[PDB]
Parts: sequence; C-alpha cells; structure tokens
Amino acid sequence: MKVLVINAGSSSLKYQLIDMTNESALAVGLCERIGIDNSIITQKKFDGKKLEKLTDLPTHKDALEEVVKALTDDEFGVIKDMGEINAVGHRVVHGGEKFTTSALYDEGVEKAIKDCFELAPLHNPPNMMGISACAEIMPGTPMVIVFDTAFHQTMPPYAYMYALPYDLYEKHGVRKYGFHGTSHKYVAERAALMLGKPAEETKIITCHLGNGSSITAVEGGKSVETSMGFTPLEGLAMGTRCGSIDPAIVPFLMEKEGLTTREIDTLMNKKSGVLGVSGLSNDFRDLDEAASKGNRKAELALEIFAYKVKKFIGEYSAVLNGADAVVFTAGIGENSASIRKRILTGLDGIGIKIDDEKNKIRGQEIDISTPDAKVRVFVIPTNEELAIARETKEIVET
Amino acid sequence: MKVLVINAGSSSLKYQLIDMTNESALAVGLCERIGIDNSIITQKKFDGKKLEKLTDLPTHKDALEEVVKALTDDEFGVIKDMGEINAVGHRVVHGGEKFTTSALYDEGVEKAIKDCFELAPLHNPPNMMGISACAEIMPGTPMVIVFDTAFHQTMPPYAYMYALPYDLYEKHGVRKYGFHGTSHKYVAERAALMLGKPAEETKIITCHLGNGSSITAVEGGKSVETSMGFTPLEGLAMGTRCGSIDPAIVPFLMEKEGLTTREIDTLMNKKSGVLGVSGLSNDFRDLDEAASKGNRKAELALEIFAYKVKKFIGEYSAVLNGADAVVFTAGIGENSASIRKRILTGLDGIGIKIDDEKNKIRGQEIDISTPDAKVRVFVIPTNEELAIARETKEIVET
Ligand SMILES: Nc1ncnc2c1ncn2[C@@H]1O[C@H](COP(=O)(O)OP(=O)(O)O)[C@@H](O)[C@H]1O
Ligand SMILES: Nc1ncnc2c1ncn2[C@@H]1O[C@H](COP(=O)(O)OP(=O)(O)O)[C@@H](O)[C@H]1O
Repeated sequence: MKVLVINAGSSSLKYQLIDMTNESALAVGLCERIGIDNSIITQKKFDGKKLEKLTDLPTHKDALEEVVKALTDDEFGVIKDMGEINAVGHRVVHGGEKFTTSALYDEGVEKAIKDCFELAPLHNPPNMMGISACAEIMPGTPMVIVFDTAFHQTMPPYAYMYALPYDLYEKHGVRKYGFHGTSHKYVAERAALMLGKPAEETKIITCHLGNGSSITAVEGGKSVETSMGFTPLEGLAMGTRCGSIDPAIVPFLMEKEGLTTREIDTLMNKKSGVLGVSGLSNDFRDLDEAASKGNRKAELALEIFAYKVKKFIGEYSAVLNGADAVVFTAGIGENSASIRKRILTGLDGIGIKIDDEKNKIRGQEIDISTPDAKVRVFVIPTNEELAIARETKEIVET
Repeated sequence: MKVLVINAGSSSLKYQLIDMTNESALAVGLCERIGIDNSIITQKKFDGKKLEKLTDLPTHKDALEEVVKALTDDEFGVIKDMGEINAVGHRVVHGGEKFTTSALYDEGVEKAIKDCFELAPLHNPPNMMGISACAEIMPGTPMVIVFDTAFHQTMPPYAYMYALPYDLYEKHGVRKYGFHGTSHKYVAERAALMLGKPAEETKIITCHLGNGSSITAVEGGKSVETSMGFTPLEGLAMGTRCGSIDPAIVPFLMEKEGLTTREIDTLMNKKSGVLGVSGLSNDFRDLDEAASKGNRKAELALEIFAYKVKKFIGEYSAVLNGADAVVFTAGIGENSASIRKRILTGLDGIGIKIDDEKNKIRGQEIDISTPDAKVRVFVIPTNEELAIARETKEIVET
C-alpha cells in the first residue's frame, strides 16, 4: 500500500509518498509560495533525482494537482497514475474528547475539528486547505486525519481530571489532553521491538524532547499518563515555556506587573523556559556551548531542564510500577549526548545506568545502557511522516 | 523553662505547654469554632484529665484568654499563674525572603508577616491573629516566631528556581520556598533513628498529609526538594487546594468566567482540591465514608488524591537516587489506613511493599513494610509543637 502524507501551511505544502510494504519514502516534496508569485514545486525521488518546476500555484488545490503530476512523471516520478495512491494522511493537533482514534475524513469530521479548536485555548487553528484540496482532486481516495491528542485518550479519569471544581470539567471541558501523541506512540512501538517482547507485555517511558517537551507513561501499548495537559504548557520547562509552576504565581504576577490575561499567557508560553532563565536563547545547542564557555545563566537553564526530565522518569516509574525502558527522541533527545548525560546521571538507584561511549553515537536506534542495568535506555529517532502513514494504513485496513 | 506553643487557624487554635527541663508536654489543647456559635475549648493534662468548656469565643483574643484560664485551673491545669509561661512560640507559615529562620518577635517580623498575607492567604492572617492575641494577653512575655519555610532553605538553585524570566526572581523574589518545614524536619529525624543510621547517611521521603499536604525529599538530614512552592498552593491536591494544574487554565478561566485575580485565587485555594471534585467535603474522613457508601465523586476525589501522592514518591525516588524510607505523618498520614493503602498499592516495582495488618495500627511510630521490602515505610506522628518549643528555647536563651 502506498500512502501520501500531506502537511499544509499558509503558503506551502509538504508531501511524502511512502510505500508501506517496506516503509520506504519513494518521493519527498515541497510546494512553496502558493497564492503568491513565483510559485515552485520541488520533488526528490529516492534514487537521487530532483525535479523543480516554476509554475503558478494560486491555491492549495492547484499545488496538489501539480504534486500529482510530479509523482506520476515518467522519469522523476514514482507511480504510473493517481490510482496508485491508496490513501492520504494529515495530522491535526487537537481532537479533544471527540476523537479517541484517527478518523476517516468526511463532512462530519471537518465540523468536529473546527469545534474542537474553538473550545480549546489553543493559538493556531488547524490549517484545512490541504485536507479540502484533497477531497476535490481525489474524491475516491480514503483520507485519514491523525490527532496528536488521540493516543492519550486511554488515560484513566484519576489521571486526566484536575482537582478543580467538577463543573469546570463539565461546562468547559477542562481536563488533561496531552500532545506529541503521534511521536510517543511511534517510539513506544519501536521500543517494544527492541525489547523483543509484544507491546502488551511492556512498560515504557517515552521522552519527546524538542522545542516542546513531553513525557508519556506507556503501559502495554496504551498511554496511561503524560506531562502536558489541557494545553501544551503543562509539565516540563521547555524552550520558551515555563511548565508546571505554582499556579498562584499567575494572579500574583498579574497584580504586580499589571498584566492582562493575554499578556500573562504570552509571558508563560513565549518568554519563559530555558530562554527566560538564560536570558540568551531557546536553542539548546546555543545554551550548551554557552554553558561550557562559562555562561552561568545558560548552565542554570540546562540544569533546571535536565533535572525536571529526571524527576518525570521517577514519577512515571511509580505510575508504571517499574518501567522496562526509557526512550529518548526528538531534536534534543536524539542529538544531545550531553543533555542525555545530565538527565541520566544519578539514577542507578532506580536501575538506570548508561554507557558514556554508546551515548555518543548519533542518528540511530540504540540501547545506551550498560548490559547489567535493570532499565534499558533507548535512543530512537521519531519519524513523523511514517508514523502518520502507519496510522493511516491501520485505519484504512480495519 | 515552660514554653507555650501556639498554632492558629481561621477558626481554631491549638496549643501545648511544654516543660523544657525534660521536654514533657504538660497540657495539650484545642479551641474550635472561634468566631462562630458553640465555641469550645478542650484540654488534656499529662495525667489523663480532660477539661471541656462550652463558651463563646468571638475572637482569637477571647480563646487565648480561656486557654490561660484552662492552664491555671486548680485541678485540670498545670501552672499556678500566667507568669509561669516563660515564652511563647508561634507557628507562622510565610516569612518571605527576609525571614527564613526563627526570630524573636519585633516590629520588623510583624511587617514581614503582614506583607506575606497574599503569599499564604489561608495561613498568615490567622497566624497574625494569634500573635496579636498573644501580645494583648501577655505583653510582657517573649514571643518567638518559627517559620514553615526555614528547613527548605538548603534546596539547590536548580530545584527552587522556576523556568520563568530571571528578572521576576530578582525583582519579586519568585522562587520555591516550601512549607510544613517543622513537621518534615521532625519526622525525618525520627525516621533516621528508626533506620538505626546517622541522619547524614539516610535518604528519606516525608509525606505530611493533612488539610494541607506536602512531600519533601530529605538527603542526609537536609531538605533538597519539596512539593509546595512560592505559596502553599503548589504540588498535591489537598482539602480545598488544587495543587499543580496546567498554569494556562488560570487565564483561560478568568476569561471564560470573567474572574478577577482575587476570585481566581480564592477558587484555587478555597473551592478546589477534594472539596471541589467531590462536591461534598474537604474532610477525608467524610469522603472515605461517602466513597464506601457508593458516592462516585467522593471516590474519584480520593483516587486523585492518592494517585498524586504516589507519583511524588516516584518523583523523589529519582531526586534522591533511591530512598531508604518513606514517612507518613499528619492527620491523614497518621490515621488513615485506607488512604495509605490506596497510595502504597502497586509500588513493589520500586521496592515498596506493605503489610496490611501492620498498616491498621494507629498512633504509633511503626514500620508497616514487609520485612523483605527494599524501602521502609514508617508511620510517624508529627510533633510540630515540641520542635517549635525547642527553637523558642534556643532563641529566648540567647
Ligand atoms: N545536537 C543538539 N544538541 C542540543 N540540542 C539540539 C540538538 N539538535 C537539536 N536540538 C534542539 O532541538 C529543538 C528542535 O527539535 P524538534 O524536534 O524539531 O522540536 P519540536 O518537537 O518542538 O518541534 C531545538 O530547541 C534545538 O535547539
Ligand atoms: N482517621 C482518619 N481518616 C481519614 N482522614 C483523617 C483521619 N483523621 C484525620 N483525618 C484528616 O486529616 C486532616 C487533619 O488535618 P491536619 O492538618 O493534620 O490537622 P489536625 O492534626 O488538627 O487534625 C483532616 O482533613 C481530616 O479529615
């Protein structure tokens, strides 16, 4: 089965055609400057052939029509006709409580998606232009919407409910949702394979450490607890987000600094995290160098960041009653040997011990723990597009 | 030297008269329903004699006047006249940045306590009322203030700093302080004795579970991390407090419901916790009974509460790199075998296993873990009053 994965932006459209037989990306592409002048589509075919075409792309529908032409090109394409695309997949952030699994697209899902957004306190609404264009160009092809909140819908009530007045949950839907679902589910699946046990028999803690960061406790293949909550702000300190602070600090700051609700929200989401502490950057690479060159604020920001991840590993070890493995993924998790070191030092007491040399390897699924450690520590690159395609294939199959 | 220890709440006042010659509690008492109807003072003398008086107590000053009359009663009292009270030690929750060690009461201490009213809204006002009541009733007696925050001053910067813009820490003193210090320090000491090791060699997790609840990670006798923060609101779900929720919920609620900063603070401190979830009570005894009789909201509130304590045990196990013991104290911690059961179930994976029969014993320092468990679980009655009296003696003596 071949799956086309679409990711649409205001004036762009990224795509990948993936063969699910071998999970190989046959072609990867990008349409830019849509609705602008000098539109362009660029496609890379697996064997090192690149196609570029300067043509006008007024709307996402035009871009998608070109994408199909580029995929079927005699020499630079990978399929003979549009009919070889068995399904299309798209990722949306919030599915609230309406979406407990990925969904087959139709007029119903389009409305539910819009509602989930207007009820949620999220910033950027979902971009539907890619999804819409798809319905016109390929009416007969199954389309699957994948939600980042979906994977966490298996959480029990004592985990997702906040200790707030119950009516707020009922009147405004306030509860923990969780994000990065697609990433957590994918690496949890890879980790089970590396443990050599069927997923149902595994207990895994997954750490998606990127500009946004979240940890999930995966029991027997299902999410049972996660660090982000009602919004992506809860939990860990991140690039520009403060994470879980004393809630009383909010009105205190609003009275002291004379701030509006929008200002305090912006302060917590964009001026906090390691950026806010370091006074320097929200980029962990920059902080790491700065810290070595002796920059104290940068050193403090990385200490706070690693310390909080360490604590969550302890927290989810209790949730899971002993974990079989801890997984690191995303930008920081996959690439930073030093940040992994800061996080994993001082945990032998709970069965975690790593090998400094194995921890230096990069871009690979690898167990970096000593062979005698009770808890395995795996570094597993997350692959967004492939995860979305697997989700799409599962739905289109069943 | 005889020290009177006072702990004042909104409508109550606990006291103990302790002889420092041998550290014996001569009399223990409680004034309840102050400022309400059917006020009552109850006193227990060391020889078992109990006094109860139904009288009207309009203000803390009236209650304190009765306390003195009960302490001097010919048969049920323990001293001949007020002059036998050499000093008074007061429990005060927040002293802010300026006061983080015990202090002889003076104009400056008073100022700091009133300035922190907004930082400990449920506590500082009543603590102040008890101090003023004491100044009027016994003008000539030395008064010593002992802060809930002192014990946590050993926390490292990466634990007490929030991932917020650094200037807020500098300009407004925003950082984690922690509370119940006196209780945590005392039971940590008792736990080291029970482990038969020098405090310096121990790693203990102390859980003070009462109307207010907090956990502390004690390493070698020093507090290294604790659950409450800038204010007593952070951390666990409590009787009427929500604990650590997604901070984004604050601005969100303010906008949806049109709430000012004062109202949202009251909502989080007075209408949340198990009271907010259950819709029934903030008393764990009542919830336990209601849960057993089939009340779902009450059952959910206790699950959320126990689950959060369980997670903190995991969190601090990582902080401490393996703990030697977990300690339960305060109202719920000392008396609820069933709540301890909910909390401690499913942790054998991290070395914690308890004996259901031992867990039924009450009012005793006892190890309730199975003999083979790697981590000991002790139930230890707290004695904040003897600890406050020790400080009072030291300060008044020098
Ligand atoms: N080698 C590295 N060392 C430290 N940090 C890195 C490294 N590589 C990437 N990062 C960090 O990872 C983040 C980008 O990762 P990414 O997975 O794309 O984030 P997100 O999941 O939030 O979209 C940035 O904050 C960046 O500084
Ligand atoms: N046997 C019990 N079972 C469950 N909860 C209890 C029990 N005894 C006391 N509690 C709870 O403990 C809390 C008492 O709070 P605390 O701060 O320790 O003060 P106090 O020592 O004055 O009772 C109350 O919420 C109360 O309902």
